Amino acid sequence: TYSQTYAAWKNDPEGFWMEAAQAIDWVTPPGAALNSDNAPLYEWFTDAEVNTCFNAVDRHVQAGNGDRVAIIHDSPVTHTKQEITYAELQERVSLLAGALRAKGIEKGDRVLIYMPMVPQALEAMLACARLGAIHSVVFGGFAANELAVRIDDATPKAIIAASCGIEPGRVVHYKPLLDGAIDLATHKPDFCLIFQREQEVAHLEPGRDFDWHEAQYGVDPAECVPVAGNHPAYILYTSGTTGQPKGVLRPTAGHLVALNWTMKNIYNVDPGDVFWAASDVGWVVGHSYICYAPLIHGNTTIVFEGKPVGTPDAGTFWRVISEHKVKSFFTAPTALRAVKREDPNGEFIGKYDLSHLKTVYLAGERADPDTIQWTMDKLGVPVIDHWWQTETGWAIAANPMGIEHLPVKIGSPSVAMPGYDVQVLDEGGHPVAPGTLGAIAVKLPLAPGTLPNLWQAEERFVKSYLTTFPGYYETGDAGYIDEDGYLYIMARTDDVINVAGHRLSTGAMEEVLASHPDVAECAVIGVSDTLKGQMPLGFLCLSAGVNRPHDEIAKECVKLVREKIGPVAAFKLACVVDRLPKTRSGKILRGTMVNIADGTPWKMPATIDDPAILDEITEALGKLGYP
Ligand SMILES: CC(C)(COP(=O)(O)OP(=O)(O)OC[C@H]1O[C@@H](n2cnc3c(N)ncnc32)[C@H](O)[C@@H]1OP(=O)(O)O)[C@@H](O)C(=O)NCCC(=O)NCCS
Ligand SMILES: Nc1ncnc2c1ncn2[C@@H]1O[C@H](COP(=O)(O)O)[C@@H](O)[C@H]1O
Repeated sequence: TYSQTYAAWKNDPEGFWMEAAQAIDWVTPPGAALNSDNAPLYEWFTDAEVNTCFNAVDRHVQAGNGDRVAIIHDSPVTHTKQEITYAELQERVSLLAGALRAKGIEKGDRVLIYMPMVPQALEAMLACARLGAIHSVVFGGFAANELAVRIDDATPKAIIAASCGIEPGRVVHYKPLLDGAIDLATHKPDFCLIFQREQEVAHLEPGRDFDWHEAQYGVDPAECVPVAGNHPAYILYTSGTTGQPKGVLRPTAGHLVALNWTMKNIYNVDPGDVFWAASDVGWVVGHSYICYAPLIHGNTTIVFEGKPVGTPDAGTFWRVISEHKVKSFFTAPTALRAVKREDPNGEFIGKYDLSHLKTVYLAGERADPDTIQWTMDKLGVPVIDHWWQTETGWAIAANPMGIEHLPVKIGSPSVAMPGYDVQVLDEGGHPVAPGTLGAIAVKLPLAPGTLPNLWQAEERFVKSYLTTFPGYYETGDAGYIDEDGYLYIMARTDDVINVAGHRLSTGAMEEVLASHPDVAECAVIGVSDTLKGQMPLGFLCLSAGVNRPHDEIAKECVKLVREKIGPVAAFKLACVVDRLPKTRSGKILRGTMVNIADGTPWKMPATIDDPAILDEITEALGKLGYP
């Protein structure tokens, strides 16, 4: 039972994690789990030696499963289906690693990856892991400036990219965006590796850019390089301002142990089953559950290049699941809301044999009751909300379907996973009564596989995560826990919003808006949206002496966010106001504007400069349709 599992962890955490560590093939096995020598900066399995690519690929070939399918590429936007076995994947990754080594990549070097959803993206991640290089994958929906920030922070020796990708009605110009990002960056890579795609080919800068295939001619395959248990597996940037980059570090050994454990115990698949997360390699869901966890565990994983609707229609999810015999499906609530908007009766579902589909999982944003119940009703399988974040790399709260299918409380991601002692704390740092809203914190040490630190930013790591609640990790989410231990995730406690499942910094957006020549100051809030959960909304205050029309400035701002942050920011609603409501210390009362926009309750702020400002704000919101 799950109570037995969780109590077994509480009563003997070392024994629990050392046993889970037995599933990993070590070069040097760890002698213990927790390393508390640098508390409160805890680390796990630091004395191990291991290689991630060996456990995700080679080992399965050596076990006789070389002909098992490792990766299925299903790209409706290029009408392409490709299957790659574990033996084929071993050949591709070891030769690609050899090419990276021949051009100077060494253990510890960073390699940025800027690619759409193609199997070559996983091969690049795994090749870096094979060399002990440290990859950093950047979502292809980010703009050249955002890619430049990353280049500067991570100082990669190389960047791997594809020529293009396909979005509905638009080709994404990866290589031109990379070119502009490299020009913007102060740090310059030694070389780039460019995977050409026929939909829009790329220009190579001579001496810098090399063709993916040609660079592999005549190279020897590289071996799996042994790295320390606490060697970084990758750097994954999450929501932030250009001044305060948050490069989440993933430690190699805890990552292997924890992700492997989740595949049966949470996602209820056995080795050889087919698993599909409809996410992107640019996100942690794509790191953990497109690339690493299924391959570590010996599953088939699906790399899907398309959309829940429009590539070609709302049946695509069911066609993919049916055709490839998916057993567990992992997606985001926004994607299913799009499907049921187009196909409310689930007519596409009856067209396909879904008899292999056993469980659906949701994460990345609030899983609303309508979406849960529709999906349960139309698929007749359990639908499992579960909560986690870039920092943890795997579930904090879940329904542990491979251990015990617990009763689902619709609206809740269920219960704390082993390794997470989850508590709701008040302003004063004290646990509150069940059902009381507060900040969700996790008692240190955070579970194996979670971040030990931020890339070259230890001070920012301590401040943002370990300081508000000493002895705890501050998740950044607020919510409550009921009397049975079921979690409910409410809002972020910081500037972050979740748009269509995507974690975005509103502060990043304000910094961009604040650089428009005519804007004196601004505020970006996240308003409620039925389809996408939240949407960003901007308020603009012009400088003195601005005559220009208001909507024309608003357009240049919408366009500046798209150019500086990227299309993924989904920033379409900007408006112009005389002034912003502030407290005595000058803080902008963003929380009050949100409640006004959402038509939710609020109390007039107690230290607001001029209350009449909120009437002006209310008029600006009504012009945009809110509420
Ligand atoms: C919202 C949804 C219906 C897609 O529709 P959408 O119009 O693309 O909505 P988004 O907010 O994602 O897209 C915003 C913009 O970024 C672009 N975008 C999305 N993904 C992109 C990508 N991989 N590369 C480049 N641009 C991308 C879109 O084209 C869009 O551009 P537009 O303004 O010119 O139309 C939904 O399927 C979705 O995005 N789910 C989450 C995706 C995911 O990977 N989630 C992981 C969480 S578990
Ligand atoms: N199951 C969930 N329910 C509600 N919010 C979630 C859930 N999963 C993830 N999130 C939100 O998304 C954040 C993680 O984003 P990311 O780091 O990009 O994966 C969390 O901190 C939450 O704010």
